[PDB]
Parts: sequence; structure tokens; C-alpha cells
Amino acid sequence: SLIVTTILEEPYVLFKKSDKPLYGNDRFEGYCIDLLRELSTILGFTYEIRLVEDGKYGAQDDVNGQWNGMVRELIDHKADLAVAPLAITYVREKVIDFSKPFMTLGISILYRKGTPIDSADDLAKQTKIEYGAVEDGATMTFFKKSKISTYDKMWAFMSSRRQSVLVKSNEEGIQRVLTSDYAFLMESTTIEFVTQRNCNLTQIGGLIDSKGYGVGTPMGSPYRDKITIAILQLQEEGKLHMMKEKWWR
Amino acid sequence: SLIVTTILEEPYVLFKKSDKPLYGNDRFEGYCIDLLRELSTILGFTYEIRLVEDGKYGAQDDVNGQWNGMVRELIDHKADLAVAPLAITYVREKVIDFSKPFMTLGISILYRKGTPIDSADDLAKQTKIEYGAVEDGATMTFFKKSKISTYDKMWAFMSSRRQSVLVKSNEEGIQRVLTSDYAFLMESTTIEFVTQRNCNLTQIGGLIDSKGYGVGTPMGSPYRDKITIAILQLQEEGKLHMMKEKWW
Ligand SMILES: N[C@@H](CCC(=O)O)C(=O)O
Ligand SMILES: N[C@@H](CCC(=O)O)C(=O)O
Ligand SMILES: [Cl-]
Ligand code: NA
Ligand code: NA
Repeated sequence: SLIVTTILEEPYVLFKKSDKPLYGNDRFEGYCIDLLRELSTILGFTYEIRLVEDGKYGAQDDVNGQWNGMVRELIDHKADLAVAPLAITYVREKVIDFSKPFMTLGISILYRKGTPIDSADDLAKQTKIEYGAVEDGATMTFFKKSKISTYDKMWAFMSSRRQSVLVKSNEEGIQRVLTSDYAFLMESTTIEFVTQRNCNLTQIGGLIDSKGYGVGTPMGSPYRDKITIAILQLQEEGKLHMMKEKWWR
Repeated sequence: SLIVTTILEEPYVLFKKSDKPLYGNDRFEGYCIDLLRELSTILGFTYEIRLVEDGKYGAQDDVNGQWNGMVRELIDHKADLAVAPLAITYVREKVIDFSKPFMTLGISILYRKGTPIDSADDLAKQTKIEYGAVEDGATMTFFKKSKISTYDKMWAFMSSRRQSVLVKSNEEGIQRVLTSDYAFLMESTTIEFVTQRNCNLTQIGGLIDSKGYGVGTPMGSPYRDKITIAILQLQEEGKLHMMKEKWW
């Protein structure tokens, strides 16, 4: 059986609700759990889902250049696959492999409706409304590495207030938007899930970039290209779209 | 130096307009030519651009299983790369390799404005308005293979009328929409180029599927993963976005 690392993130991966105790893979449900099941149907592998220990997606540390999160688990061969909303990025592709994308997305802004804020630039040009992102994720890394003035300014702001504006999880960021004057830089796919359930919230502006979620594998894994082929089949059959419809309702 | 196969298709690849006759790589410009130039800078290769001889993207003969177009050029190792609006598909990924996508898109419908036609289903349930797609491309292949009722029905319509409703190129299909009661199934990226320039035309409905364009290589090529990393570099620095804005 393949060891599959993943992370709790609605509506991709969550704990299934039952009146009775649940065990093994049956504990989990969500878009990525359905994806994993479909991949196993096509490719014929068995698997064991395990939540990532540190609860992080994956980032490289400045000083010791060590990785954390699901990325680290693949690097160290503690997992065979990462099936999660894991963004395919330049720096990650240098240390792990990824299937082709099963979903495409971009960074955008989650905030309230009816305000004068209409873009990242509007946030960058002020300090009254705090804004931030998930710590040690692809969104934070985008801002940290950007040479675009607007985003460079936004990183300077977030970095100098790390403790107060960066959050541990999307759920924490979403809660901050709901309970304080705060705008959250996060992925558009997940924004769509939030805005269909919270009618006072909206995406602000467009997509700031473009990226895909892919299944992660250790570098050189033979499963990478097989999973790509299975994803392409599921897309063309209309199955990924049905799965998106099911979980984003 | 690498041999790069490609295909004429606005605004991805076109012949540069000029008074002085042009030679070799100078003959070409477009989104995909800019992409090729950026990839060459990052990876440090030189290249010769050659248009695909048979003028096709690539499909498999369903009797003997032989391929044509750019896909065939890669299979036969007649080109090192295909840099073009070449859709990454299940059937192609089994015979060639692709970089990760530099652009994402989906099949949709090009038609005229002001009608009650709002979806593929609306087209499928009638015959007065003819519809078709490019022969031997990914869009046609999607319909040919689909188990989805509506799309299976549309394939029955298109295949039975192959001579009259399938076209050799996007340009031919677009001209048909402009000059007759015809709706053209084509890729949303290319629709966007067209509707920005022809105000009487519009996309009908949403995306019917989702796919990306990738740089093609022969199976097992070491350039594949290198080009993926270069594409990710270009995306992250904002260049792919600037490239699309320039050509659209
Ligand atoms: N999906 C992101 C985490 C969330 C975010 O950074 O917005 C990643 O793969 O790192
Ligand atoms: N871009 C398509 C051709 C055009 C189409 O099929 O709509 C391909 O790669 O085959
Ligand atoms: Cl790949
Ligand atoms: Na890699
Ligand atoms: Na392949």
C-alpha cells in the first residue's frame, strides 16, 4: 500500500461525520479523498491516508534550508504521494515531483462586500485594514519572493507584523475576516468555497497569479507520470468537474 | 541546436509582416515564439523553427493507430520540441511527453450574438444551426471519445457530416461562423482572441472541459522537466501574463 500524506483543508480533506467511530481511510472525506479513490481505481494501488505531522504545506527555512510540511515528508520518503491542495511551484519542483494539475487557481483576496477596497494595490497603500496569509504556504512564498512593487510592499507589511497578521491555517484566516477588519490573501479555489457559504464575503479583484494543484511525489517517482495520465482521464470523462460540483455546492 | 516544430495559428504563431523578405527564425512571431525565446534564454539552447509539414496538430488513425501532425514529429524524433497551442491530452500523453501547462483553457462555443443558444445542449437538440470543429485536433477527439450523452450526440452529428462541418483550421471555422449559420467548437483561449476583434461574435456557454497547452517533447526527453521549471519561473515572475496581454 502507498502511504499518502495530506492535510485538513475544507472542502478538499475533512473528517467524515458519523454517529459511530470511524477507522482508517474511512475517517476522511472531501474532494481530494474522492480524487485519491478515483486514482486508485484507475491505477490499481491500495493506500493508507496519514495527516501530515506538523500540519504544514511546505516551505524552506531561510537559515538551514530545510523543508517542512508535506514537501518534507516526500523528500524524506516518509510518504509515497501527497494528495492535497498542494500548489505546484518553482521552488517545490526543484525538490519533489508533481503530477500535472487536477485544478487550476490563483492567489486573490478574501474580504467583505460593500467596501472601497478593489485590489491588492488598495490594501498595499494603507495600514488601517490588516491583511495576511497562511504561514509557510505558497501564497506567503509568492509575496516573500516578489519583485513587484505592490507585492513587495505587502510583504514588508506582513513580515513586520508576522505575529499579528500571518495565520496557521486558512480556517484561521477566514475566521479573522469574519470577526475583525482583515483581508486574507488566499487561493481562489478555496475563496469560492468560502463565498458560497458566507454571503457577506467576496473575492476582491482578480487573480494575482496562476498555478495548479498537483499530486506530489518524491523526486524520480514512477507514480508521477502514471498519476498524470489518470488525472487526464478523469478530467476528460467529466469526473473532476462532478467532484468539484459535489464539494463546492 | 534544437529543432522546434510548430504550426501557424493566430496569435500563437504567425508570419511576421514585412517589406523585406525574411529568413529562418526571423519569419515568425507570436505568443509561442515569445515563449520559445524566453525558454531558450533560461535553458541556454539555440534552435531552428520548422512548421509541421502536414499542417496538423496530431491525432491517431483509428484503424492502424498511426499518428500525424506535431505529435508524429515528436514520436519519430524529427523534432526536439513542439512549441505551439498543443493541448495536453490523455491519448497524447501516452505517446509523447509534455511540460506542465503554460496556459489553461477549455473547449467552448463560438457563435454570433443575440440568439437563444446558450449551451452545447441547445446545439445538440437541433440541426438548423450547423456546428463543427477542427479536423484531427483535440476538440474533435474529445467529442469522438466522450461517453457524455450530449457530446456523443454532437459527435454523431459531426462525424456523419464530416465533409461539410469539420474544418481544416481555426481560421476556416471562424470564417464559417462569420459567413453562415454555424457555431464552431473551439478552444476558449482562441475564442477570446477572436471575440476581442469581432464584436458580433461571442462565447456561448461556459467551458465544456479543462485542459492546458504544454510544450511537447519525445517520450523520455530530459528537456521536459527542465521546460516545466522554466515555465514555472516565467509564470511566477509575471511574464506569462504579460505575454498573453501582448498578443491578445
Ligand atoms: N495551497 C497552499 C497553501 C495555502 C496558501 O498558501 O494560500 C500551498 O500549497 O502551499
Ligand atoms: N489546440 C488543438 C487544436 C484546435 C482544436 O482542436 O480546437 C490541439 O492541440 O489539437
Ligand atoms: Cl509533468
Ligand atoms: Na520536480
Ligand atoms: Na507522456
